[PDB]
Amino acid sequence: MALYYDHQIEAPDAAGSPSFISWHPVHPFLAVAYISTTSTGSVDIYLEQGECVPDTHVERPFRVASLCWHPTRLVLAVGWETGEVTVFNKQDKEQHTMPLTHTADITVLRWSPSGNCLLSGDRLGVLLLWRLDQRGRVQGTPLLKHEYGKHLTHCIFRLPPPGMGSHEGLLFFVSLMDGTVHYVDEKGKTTQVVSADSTIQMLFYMEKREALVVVTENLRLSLYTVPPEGKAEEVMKVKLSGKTGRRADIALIEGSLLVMAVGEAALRFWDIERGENYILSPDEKFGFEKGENMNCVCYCKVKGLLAAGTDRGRVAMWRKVPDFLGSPGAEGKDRWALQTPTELQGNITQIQWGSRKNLLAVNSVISVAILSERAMSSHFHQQVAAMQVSPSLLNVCFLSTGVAHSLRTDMHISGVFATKDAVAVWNGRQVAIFELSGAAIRSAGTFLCETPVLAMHEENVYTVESNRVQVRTWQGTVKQLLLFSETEGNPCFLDICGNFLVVGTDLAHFKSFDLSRREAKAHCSCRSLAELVPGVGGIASLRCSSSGSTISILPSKADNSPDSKICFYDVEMDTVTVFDFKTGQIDRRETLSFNEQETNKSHLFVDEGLKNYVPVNHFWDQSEPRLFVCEAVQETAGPAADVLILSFFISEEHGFLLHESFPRPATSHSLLGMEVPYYYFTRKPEEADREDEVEPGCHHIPQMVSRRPLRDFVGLEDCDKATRDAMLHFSFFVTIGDMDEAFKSIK
Repeated sequence: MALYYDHQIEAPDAAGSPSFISWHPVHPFLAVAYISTTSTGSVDIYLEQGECVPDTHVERPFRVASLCWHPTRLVLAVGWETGEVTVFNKQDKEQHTMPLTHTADITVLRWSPSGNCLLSGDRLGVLLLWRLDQRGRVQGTPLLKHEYGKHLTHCIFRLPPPGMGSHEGLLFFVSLMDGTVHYVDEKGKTTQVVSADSTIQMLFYMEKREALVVVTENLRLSLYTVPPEGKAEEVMKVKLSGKTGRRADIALIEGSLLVMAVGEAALRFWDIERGENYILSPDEKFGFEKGENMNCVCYCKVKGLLAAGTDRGRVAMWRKVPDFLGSPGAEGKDRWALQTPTELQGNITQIQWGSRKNLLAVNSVISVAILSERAMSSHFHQQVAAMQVSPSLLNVCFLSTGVAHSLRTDMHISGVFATKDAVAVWNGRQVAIFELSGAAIRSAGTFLCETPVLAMHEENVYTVESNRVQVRTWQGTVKQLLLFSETEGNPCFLDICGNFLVVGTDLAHFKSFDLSRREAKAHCSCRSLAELVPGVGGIASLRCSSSGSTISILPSKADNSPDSKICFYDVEMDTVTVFDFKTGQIDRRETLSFNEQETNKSHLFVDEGLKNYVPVNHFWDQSEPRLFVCEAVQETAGPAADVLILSFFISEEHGFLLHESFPRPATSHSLLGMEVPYYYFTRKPEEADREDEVEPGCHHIPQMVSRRPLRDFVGLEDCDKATRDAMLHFSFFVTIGDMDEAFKSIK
């Protein structure tokens, strides 16, 4: 589950209403154009945090008409209402005005795909192609000049086909306000390719089909094949559904499908390859208003996310459902899942995913926001769960009592940790700590600390800085320092189980500490996961047993994709045992010295159902140091569930014993933890309301945590600890065949 964090840009007090927005294609720079109350135009550049980039401010006595970033360099072209064009170079801090050659409003502005050339077009129909140097200066006269005598509406370059010559990529299409489209060849000759019945609303090129897509203001779609010689042929012509008389925003998805925002409380879809149409609408169950209208639309191909901006100042989003093995592939509307809204100030007018970081920029009549995606923070320990609900809101469940609490924060939460006594939150600049005081949660402390991750044990807080972990009080006072070398790398994982802390680093090292004393003491010395297990690219997650005797680690691959291996390091033996889901093998390997030490393997588990699964989360029982659990996902035999939960008993005498395997509950989005007798899971807010029929007048806190008893504890949810320990020792000794110690444990 993900949340979107609203970095409003730090607009100058002299900057008027925003007018257009544009991302750099590769770097996290957003250009924003403003119109003052004096009708003067300006352009500024901003960082992903909404901070203004120094010295990037540009102004004129007249409005900004267009923006275009260079495909690779930190160079921005700006077009103006007078017919000025200006190129700003951020890297050199230089502005270059192009030769005054247009005499009217710059309606078109576009860099060539090579970035060697810039195209510019005006309201009178003058088109110019310019060659530019590495600084953004004009190399003499235009390469092409043409005069259509009519208002230029849109331009797109034709990318060369994937293959030695120095081709600048000068093939392009241009459209006119009369509804015509012209191709232009590598020699600069212009040829008409389309004639539409009205003004062109949007234009696209489908590379796989060599085909030009045209949409008009009367919502008429058309598709044309265009061979290289510029002699177009019509493939399709269709009148799309929707309300005429508004400027519809339009996006093309994956070279197969069209999406439109037309101001109708729905996005309209048209699959160009199927000839099939459908709609998506915002749902009041997610908090949208009835008849709330969408004005703009954009798609991120890397994430599979569609976004749209509303007249009430909300961003709606839909996620593309994966093509899972063993389901008939979802068709039309069923390919999409609606997400919870992001709320912003004023009517939204434009949105864009344009930078390679896959950040979303949002432009309202009032202001611009950058939306950064973050995972919802969550934690479980000591029968307490904490779950994030918004950038500044938590749901805290004390599962030993069944009570749930709503906990609003004066910060945008970047992480959470919970205990039987308290909850800690942090934003990467400050930490706040809240204490349970009866039936209410109250602030116990708040302090400045740039910690990426945090953990807690009793009154002690564990916090991270460059190459160190700092033990602190709830008021932030440093009690103790735990140190790392630059070669061991910075801490970026913390886990606490029983009286033990385990710590993991960027650079894939780890350490562990005994907490049972007035000061923390090193329990495991430093180890490198890359020395232990070759081919590991990093740490994806790290946890320890309640005895501190075993550390479990999820490795990551060098591309940060998840690995079918899980590693268990034995602190007393100084060794790793590795289980690989893709083979079912259990390894053992040693680090009693840094040499190429001896290794072993065994064939002790044979469940062929696991071969397609990959581990994604893991936990240890807070009381039983032998008991471990993992959540594993099928990498896209009975019926294949998408996710399996596996529980293991781990011992020095018998290695790894599979205790239970089961499919994750269909209402559960992830494994949150385990504490005997229960597994714990995160429930969706979309499903909590479907089963709870209740009386009017209670503000019901949604039960965002679900629990399942362990197999052998079904019907034993409350059984007595001393007798239960003797029965566990008995059953263990009986399964081992050691009936004498079994009989002794029962005495």
